Amino acid sequence: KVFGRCELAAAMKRHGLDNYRGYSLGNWVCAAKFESNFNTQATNRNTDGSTDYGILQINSRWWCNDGRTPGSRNLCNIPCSALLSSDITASVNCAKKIVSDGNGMNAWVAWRNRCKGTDVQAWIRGCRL
Repeated sequence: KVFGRCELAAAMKRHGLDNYRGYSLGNWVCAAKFESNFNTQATNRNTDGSTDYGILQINSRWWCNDGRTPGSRNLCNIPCSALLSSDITASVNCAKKIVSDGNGMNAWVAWRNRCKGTDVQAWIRGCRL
């Protein structure tokens, strides 16, 4: 599924991401925008054996298990295929874990480079929330 901007904001808000660990909703929408372009089926297969999965491009070394990545920790305790669903619940819960483990949103390279220090509120502006 390729989400719309306001549709993803609403779904992320229903999941409690607005101000989760001090990160406003716009930060989360912005991260998904430049990680996956709102595409729940996005994958990025890396040369190190790992793969980035889903709308927030969560990496398979630490966070999810795909059975083909060295050093697998599966800290979200899910198969990576769960991050490729049309519903974002599994990705949201794992993203919460990533931030909950003390990383912050800097863990997403797209957020650090394209959302950090920008008007992230623009990504939810005008939406029915």
